[PDB]
Order: sequence, then structure tokens, then C-alpha cells
Amino acid sequence: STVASSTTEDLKVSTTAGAAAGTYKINVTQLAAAQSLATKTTFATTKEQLGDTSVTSRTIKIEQPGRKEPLEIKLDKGDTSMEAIRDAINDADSGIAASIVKVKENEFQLVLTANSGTDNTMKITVEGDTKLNDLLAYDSTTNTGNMQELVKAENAKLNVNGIDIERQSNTVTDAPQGITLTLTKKVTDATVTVTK
Amino acid sequence: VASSTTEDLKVSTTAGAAAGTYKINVTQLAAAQSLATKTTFATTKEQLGDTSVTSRTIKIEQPGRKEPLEIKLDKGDTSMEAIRDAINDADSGIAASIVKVKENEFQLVLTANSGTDNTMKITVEGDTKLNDLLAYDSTTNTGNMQELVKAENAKLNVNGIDIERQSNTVTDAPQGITLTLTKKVTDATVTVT
Amino acid sequence: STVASSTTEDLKVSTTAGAAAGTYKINVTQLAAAQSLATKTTFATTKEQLGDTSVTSRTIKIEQPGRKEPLEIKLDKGDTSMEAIRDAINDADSGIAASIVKVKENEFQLVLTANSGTDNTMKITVEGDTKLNDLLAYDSTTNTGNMQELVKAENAKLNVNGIDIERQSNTVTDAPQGITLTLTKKVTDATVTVTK
Amino acid sequence: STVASSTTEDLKVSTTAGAAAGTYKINVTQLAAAQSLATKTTFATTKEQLGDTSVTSRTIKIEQPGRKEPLEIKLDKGDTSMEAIRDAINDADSGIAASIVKVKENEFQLVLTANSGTDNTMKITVEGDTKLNDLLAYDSTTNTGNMQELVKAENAKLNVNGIDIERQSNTVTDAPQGITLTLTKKVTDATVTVT
Amino acid sequence: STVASSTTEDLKVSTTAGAAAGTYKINVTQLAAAQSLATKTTFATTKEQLGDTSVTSRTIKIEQPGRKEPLEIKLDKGDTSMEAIRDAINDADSGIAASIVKVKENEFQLVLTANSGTDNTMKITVEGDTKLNDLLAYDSTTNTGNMQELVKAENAKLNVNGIDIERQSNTVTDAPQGITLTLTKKVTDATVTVTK
Repeated sequence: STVASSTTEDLKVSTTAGAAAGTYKINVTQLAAAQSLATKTTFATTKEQLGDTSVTSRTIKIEQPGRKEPLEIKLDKGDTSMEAIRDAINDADSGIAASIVKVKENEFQLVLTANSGTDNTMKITVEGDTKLNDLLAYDSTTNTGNMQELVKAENAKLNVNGIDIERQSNTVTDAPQGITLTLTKKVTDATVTVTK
Repeated sequence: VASSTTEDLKVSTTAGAAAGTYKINVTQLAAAQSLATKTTFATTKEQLGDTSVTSRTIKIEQPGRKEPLEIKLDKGDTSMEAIRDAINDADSGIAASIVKVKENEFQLVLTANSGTDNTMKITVEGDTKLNDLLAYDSTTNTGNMQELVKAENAKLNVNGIDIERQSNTVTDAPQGITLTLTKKVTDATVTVT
Repeated sequence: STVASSTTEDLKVSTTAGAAAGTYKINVTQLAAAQSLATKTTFATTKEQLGDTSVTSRTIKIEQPGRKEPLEIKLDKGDTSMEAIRDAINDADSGIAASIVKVKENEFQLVLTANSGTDNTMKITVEGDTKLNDLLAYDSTTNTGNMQELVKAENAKLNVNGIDIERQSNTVTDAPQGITLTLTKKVTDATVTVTK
Repeated sequence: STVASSTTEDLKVSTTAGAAAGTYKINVTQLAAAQSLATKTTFATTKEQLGDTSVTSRTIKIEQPGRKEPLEIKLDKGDTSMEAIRDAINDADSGIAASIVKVKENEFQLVLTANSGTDNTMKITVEGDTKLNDLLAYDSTTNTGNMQELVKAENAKLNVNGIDIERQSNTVTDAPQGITLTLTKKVTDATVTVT
Repeated sequence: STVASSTTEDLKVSTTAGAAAGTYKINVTQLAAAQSLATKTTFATTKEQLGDTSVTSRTIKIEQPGRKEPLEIKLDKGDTSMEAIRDAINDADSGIAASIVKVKENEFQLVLTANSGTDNTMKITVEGDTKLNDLLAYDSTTNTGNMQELVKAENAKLNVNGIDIERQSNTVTDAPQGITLTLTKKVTDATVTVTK
């Protein structure tokens, strides 16, 4: 039976039964962050058509370094509204979140956000609709595109007893094995104590 | 289900909202224009208006109000109590309260809902003495009433997008989430799951 | 209904249901204070008679600006001890509190303390006992007398959205109607918020 | 049928039923403090005899302004170790607390603590054993001696509705009668209220 | 009975019944720290064999100033993977913790950490397997070896009412007898108050 304690609430600690007793001096120097992309232009309503209403079907293809197989979201009904795109991406339930932000009256913006970490930076292309492609396309390799990066993807970086660690998410395991650290903010010289 | 890193920023959700984590900075809380009479009065029952006229109307105009609010003071009574009760009985997004600065010094205060859409232009039709007391024009910040609080909008950043609202109850940032602002906060995180 | 909050725990708020929503910028420049009077000398015990044992009844008369009927406390049983004077005053239960302070062994001191505010400053005379009058008499009108003012009465002075407010007590109501503020400390640019 | 409340957690208040309803403006300008003395030298063990083992009897005499009769702690040949002196003092259970400080491995030091207040400052002498006197002798009246003062004795000083009060302890009664104040920190313009 | 409070939560206190009532002015100028050693090379997996696969037995010998007799951990059972070494060291349960840090994908590192204090600095030699010695050997006397020091051993240093105190750990006792202090951070002019 293992038990863990942290000197700060800004660093949650859990253990497994295999964990060893010990005391760890932890510094968290950076938090993992998810890339977020937003359309450069805004739109008067969430129902107006962001792509070409002449075409029945197009595919939003999303590529990511950690994703083995490209994500292909098909809009095969002719509806290319901001709501239609949002609901198609999200219904795929595949590590990408489409959201709509109203900046103020008559000004709606589409936001696509990945999971955390540099492995999840996005390359978006649209096949079969040059109107929607000119809105949604982004290339994280050349960090150029039609959408804008409002939040850059970043990794969690921390130091455990002098060893520098990097992770895709702020749920840090294997630092050391036996312990799960949840990072909620940058901290200096916190101490996690494990006891049996 | 949804949650927040600070008790100063509340969050609710709806049934079909997406998951995610949102980095939020709140740079300004929405605030409501509040106006007070420049002069104070001995009692809340003494007649503040012209008692030779039976009827007059207080006319209130706001950029966000389609049809101007018309408060009839018909019963011949222009006491501070009557005017407060008249305004509040309309229950139309304007609150009247009385401030007792000290014994026998009473001041009338009118407060709107929050936001710049709710700045007030006040006129009284048919009673010049009451017009002299209550008149205000927010366009030029002129009149015999004084601005106690400046109407102000809520301003915030959600994952890099600057947002403005009339109220401290922010919806549609993004659609799904209802944020409640109580304090200016830096790098707060909301998480939907 | 209504709920209210403060940016500082040093300023407590309460509302009715009728309280208008709004924001209140608050400065507290002076706390209300209660006049406190003490006998000029101390005494060896609390049970020794401080007044003329030759008269059966006498009357302590206390007048204050805010009090319409003068307060009259009769010491009926020929007992003028410090205990008797304290208990007779307190039992009257009329906004005047008597208390005994042992400054040190065989040095006891009688203190009369009113409710806070300048309206409650006290004019004390004793009818029918010159000895007790030579101990308890005080005239706040002229700040002369046989007792000594240990605490000067003062009113609460605060400012709410630019309007100067004055009260006899640190429980401020009617500024505006619907809100009740309890003042415990001088505060600078505190904000009180009331929402529906 | 009486209750009491404080405007600050720094000042704890209770009542007894003879207390009357009222408000009290209290300022605490100084806390009461207990005198504490340490030996100037440290020793390798708590078992080694610190006194002169040529003398059979010696007496640690402890005098305090508020103590009517001096505390006399008598020690024989085998009772002059640090343990022995500590145990003898504490076993007397007479308001002086003896404690051993281990400063590090093989470095031990003796501390004597009185109760709070300036009436409890100590004059320590040892009758009949000069070696143990060279260790334990102290005089508060001139603030000199062979021991060293770690903590200065100090009285509680407070102001209750404009009356300056001084007590030997931080548990303050009879100011006013019917109220007990426990002082934990210096505080300005606090109000206690009874109903 | 006795209770104890602290002016700071960075300094935690407990007291026995007999502890002396009073105040203890406490300055903590150094926290105790435990020597933590790490392998200089990282490995692709925690399953791959680190030792000489031609030898059937080796012993990890660990010596420390405060340990009268050397700790000998035998690796005897056809496995010298990082996990197998970690489990062997931790199964000894003799005040040395082995842990595995994944610095990032396919980079695992073995860490050995002693109890805190200069008495627990480590001399590590492997007997009978030079390939494992080449990985685990360290000499604290000469501050060299095949492992690297990531955290230097250190003693607690603090001052209590003007008496400098030193300890091997951040649980401090006998300063004075009857009071236990837990040091979590350097503190300046903290007061602990013991009340009966």
C-alpha cells in the first residue's frame, strides 16, 4: 500500500501499489498546450454557408504527426454552415474539437482544437471544395495557412530530482514509474512524498 | 460535465457541447450605469415636483430599448417614494433605490442593467421642476443627475479570441458553455469532459 | 431574489430581496465608535459602598442627544457598591453597558459604555446622593465632569460610488436601501457587487 | 445565557454568566512571554556528571519575584548529569520546565523555561558545588550570568475600552469581569461583543 | 496535554504532553536533501538486459557512512533488466529506493536515491559483472563514477531561539525534546507557540 502527498495543491499526485517510497523535488517549467486554429474571417450567423453550395460532398482531411491514419470528415449533404461543420467534426469523436465562439453580435468564429502536445499539431486540407479549403486549410509544418494559430501546441516540461522530463499531456506518468502527476500550473521546488 | 481552476470563474454546460480545455483571461467585468440626483432632500415623502400639475411622464431611452419607457406619475404625487415606486413597478430593467446619506438627506438613484446598450437618456414631459431634477443625457454626460457608475462591458479572452458582452453571464464563448464572471482573472482554465 | 459579495472579508455585506443589482465602490475612512466613561479613581473592592449610606434611594439620570426620555436608574436598597451600580445599570437594558475592569490587585474601575455614535454621548447626574454624583457625574455637552472619557464617540464615515455616507453605527443600511454593510476596518477601493 | 464574538481570529474570547452585554474596543500592544535560559556550554552526553563529584550534596536554588519561597532542588554525587538535573527540576513540578536540546550528534545543551511574565524571571544559584554553579548560575536583575537568555520575559499589555492593562499571562481575565481574553497576536482596534 | 501553532504552514509542528510551554523563534537556513544518483546512459526499454548475459550472479554492493555493514543486493535469477534491478534494490527495503524515469519515448533512466543527509552518501560497486559495474558504479568519496549525482546530500540547518541545530532529516526532534518540526521550506522568523 502506497500513499502520496504534495506540498502544493497545484500538483496532484496519485500512486500505484508497485510504487516505491521516496521524496521528489519537482519543478514544472512549462505546461502542455493544445494547438487551436480559428478562421481568420468571422461570420454573421452560424447557419450561413462557409463552402460552395453548388457541391454536395467534400471531405475535411486532418493530418497529425501522432495520427497514423488521416482523419476524413465528410460533409455529404450540401450543408456547409458553421454548425454543420462543427457537428460533423465532433460527431467523429476523434481527438479534434470544433467550437464556435461569438466574439460579439453578428460575429461568429470557428475554432478547431486538438489534444495537447506537439504530436497533435494539425495539417488541414479540404478535398472537393476550394471555397471551404480557402477557409479551413492550415499547414503546421510551414506554419502558414488560411486559418490562424491562436494557441500554439506545447509540451509539458518538468524536472524530477534533477532529471528533465517532456510529455504531450499534463497528466504525467512514468516520472517515476509508480506515480501520476497532474500539472495545473508552473511551480517551483514542490515536493512529492511517497510512503508505504 | 465542466469545471474551473478558480472559484472566481463559474462554468455551466449544455447537453450537446463539445469537450475541451479553454485558457481564459478576464480583463474587464461588465458594469451598469448608475445615476443619482445632485440635490438631496429632507424626506422621501416631500413633493419633488410641481404640485400644480396632475400628470407628467418620466421618459427613459436606452440604445438597447426599442420603445422608450414611459412612467406616468398620475396620482398628483411626486415624492421620492412615489417616483421610486413608479419606476420599480414598471419592472422594465431600471431599478430605483433611495440613498440616505444621513438623517434628513435623501438622494434618488437609478440603475440600469449592465452594459453600454443600457446608457440612459432621461426626460420628464409636463413638469419642468421635475425635469430640472431628473434630466440626464448619456450622449453628452450632461444633466442635473450625476453618473455614479460608468456603464461598461465584459471583455475576455478565450483561447486567444477577444470577446465582449453586455453582461457578466457570458454564453456562446463557445456555444455550449455558460461562464459567470465575478473577478478579473489571469490564465484560468475551464475543462469540459 | 438577490446575492451580494465583497472583494474584502474586512467588509461584510447582506441584502434584502428588494436590493437593486449593481456594483458599489466603497471607501471606509472612519469607523463608528462608542463613548466610554470611567471613574477617575479605582477602588479596593467591588462590594464596598461608593455612595452615601445615609440615603435609601437615589437616581442616576443619563441623558443622550438621541434619547427622547432621559434614562433613570434607581439604587433603591441603600446599596451603592460597584457591583450594585453595574447590575442596576445593565438590568435597565437601555443601551448603556456597565462593566468592571480590574487594572490590578485591589484596583477596580467602573466603566459605562454607550452604543456607538455621537448621538449617544452621555450626560450623567445623580439625584439625591452628592457622594455618588461626585463619582458618576459627567457632561459630554461641555466635556467636563467627575468621570473621564476613555473612548471618544465617533460616527462611521464611508463613501459609496462617490457619495459620502455618515452613520451612528458600523452596521450601515440605506446606502442604498436593500444593502447592509457591516464595517470592521478602514478599507480602500473595495467593491461590493449585488446580482439578481 | 451569554455569548461573545471577536472581529479577529487573533483574539479568542469566552464569557461567564455574570458577564453583561456590551462592546469592547481592544488593542493588544505586547504579548506575555516566558523567560528561557540555556547553558553556555554543550556536552557530549546527557549521562556524564557535570558537577563536582567531590561533594555529596548541592542545591540548585531558583528565585522568582512572584514566588514566595525559593525552589530548592537538591542533588547528590550521582545526580549532576544533564538527565539528572532535568528530571529533578521537572519532578518538582513547580513552574520551571527543564528540557534538553540536542544540537547535533554528541552536542547536548540544557534549557530552563519559566512560566510567562516578568514576575517569573529567574535568579539561579547552586549551593555547595562551584562547578555546577559555573554552569547554571544566572541573575535576571542584572541580566548577567553563566547561562544565556534565549527568550526575554515579557508581560501582556493591552487596552480595553481605553484602559491600559498589564497581565502576567496571555489568558486575560477581569478586564472586564465576566470575560476571558486569549491573546495570540498584537492587534489594532479589534472589537469584542457580548449578548 | 499540549498544543502547538505555527506562524507559517511551511513549518509544521507537533508536541508531546510534557513539552515546555513557550515560544520558539525559528529560522530554517537549509533543508536536508538525499543523494540521488542516475545512470549516465538511458535505455530504450525497461525490459532489456543491462548486465552481462554470460554471468549468472552478481551483487550490487552499496556502502554509506552511516551504514555499519554494506548492503549486498544479489541479482541471481536470470534477469538484469532495469525493472529487475529496481525490484531487487527495493525488495531489500534497506533505505535505498530505486526508481525509473522515462525522460521521453524510448529513453528510460535508472535512479537510486538514499535517505536524506550526509550519512547516506553512497559507494556503489557491482561484484562479478563488469558490464553492470560500468553502469552502476559510483564513489561519493571522490565524487566520480559511472553514475551521475543529480541531487547532492545535505543536512537540515535551522536555529531555534538562537541555538543552531543540525539534522540528517527534515523531521527534527529533540530541539527541544518534546517538539517535532517538519521542514518543508526555508523560513525566516517563524514562531511556534506551545500552550498547555
